[PDB]
Amino acid sequence: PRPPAPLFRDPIYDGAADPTIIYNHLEKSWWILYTNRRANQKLPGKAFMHGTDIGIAESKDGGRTWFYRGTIELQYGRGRNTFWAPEVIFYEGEYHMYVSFVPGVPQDWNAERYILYYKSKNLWDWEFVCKLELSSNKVIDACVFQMPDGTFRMWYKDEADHSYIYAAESNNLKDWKILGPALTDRPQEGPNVFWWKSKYWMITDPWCGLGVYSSEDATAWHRHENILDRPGKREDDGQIGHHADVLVIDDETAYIFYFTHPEGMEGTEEFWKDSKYWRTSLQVAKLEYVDGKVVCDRDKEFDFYLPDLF
Ligand SMILES: [Ca+2]
Ligand SMILES: [Mg+2]
Repeated sequence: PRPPAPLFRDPIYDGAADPTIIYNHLEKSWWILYTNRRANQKLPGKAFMHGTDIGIAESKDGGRTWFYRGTIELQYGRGRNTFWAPEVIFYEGEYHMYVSFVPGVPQDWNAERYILYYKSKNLWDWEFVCKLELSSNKVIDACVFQMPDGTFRMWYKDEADHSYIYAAESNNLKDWKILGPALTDRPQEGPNVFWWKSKYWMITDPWCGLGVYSSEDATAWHRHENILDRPGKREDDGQIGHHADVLVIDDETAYIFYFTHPEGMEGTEEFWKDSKYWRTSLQVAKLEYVDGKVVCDRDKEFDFYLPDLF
C-alpha cells in the first residue's frame, strides 16, 4: 500500500527532522533516527532548534506502520548540549554515526558547530570516538558514501565558507582529510550522496525544495532541477521538502525520506514569533529517473515496502 502521510511525527516534542534511515540487523527492524527539535515548547528566540537529542522511529512491517521507541542522548563534555542531523552507516559489524554538535542551548546562531564520530554495536548504546577536524568550527550535516577504491567520502556544510558543501575522505572512518569545496553554486545544507542508474547523485537543501546533482566520479557535479519545491496534496506534505535521506532498494526502487514544516511561513518573522510554525513532519516519496535525471512526484501513489536486508 501507499506510505503513511505524514510518515511520522515525534510524540514528545513534535520536532522530527533531518531523518536518516538504517536497518537494525540485531532486532530485524527499520529505524529512522532524527533531530528532535523542541517544537511544541514556548521558548525564547531560536531555543527550540537547540538542546536537541536524536529520536527513534521503528517499523517491523516494512514501513507501513511506525512507532516511537525513544532517544539517543549523546554526551560531549559537560552540560545540556545540542545534537543535530546524524549520518549512520553500518560497516564491519558496527554502526558509525557522524552527528553535528552545538555547544549548550543557543537562542541564536552565535555558536560553533562540530561533527563528532560515535560508534555502536546495537543502535541503542553509543561510544564517543573523536571530534572531526574539518575546514572550520562551523560544520554540520555529514553524509558518507564508500568510493570504489574503498575510501569513504564525506560531504558537509561549512557555514564559515558561504554555507558551501565541502568534501573530505577517510580510509579508517575516524581520521578525515579535507578535499575542499564540492559545490560553490549556492548556500545549502543536508547533503545526501547515493549511487543509482549508473551515476552518483547528491541531494541538497538550498531552502527552496531540494537540490539535485549528478556525477560520474562524485567530484565533478552537474546541477539538475530541484525536487519537492511545490506543495504536495498529502497530509502535512503541503510545503517544500527539507534535509533528505535516500534509500536505494534496487536498480528500479529508491525512496527519499524528508521533512516539512507543514504550517509553512519559513523565512518570516511570524515563523519565530508563533511556536505553531515550529513543528515538523517526516515524509517519504518515490524517486523516478526521467530523461537522465532523478525527479520526484510527491503526490504519485506507490506501493512502499522496506524489505529485511539479507
Ligand atoms: Ca543528513
Ligand atoms: Mg543515508
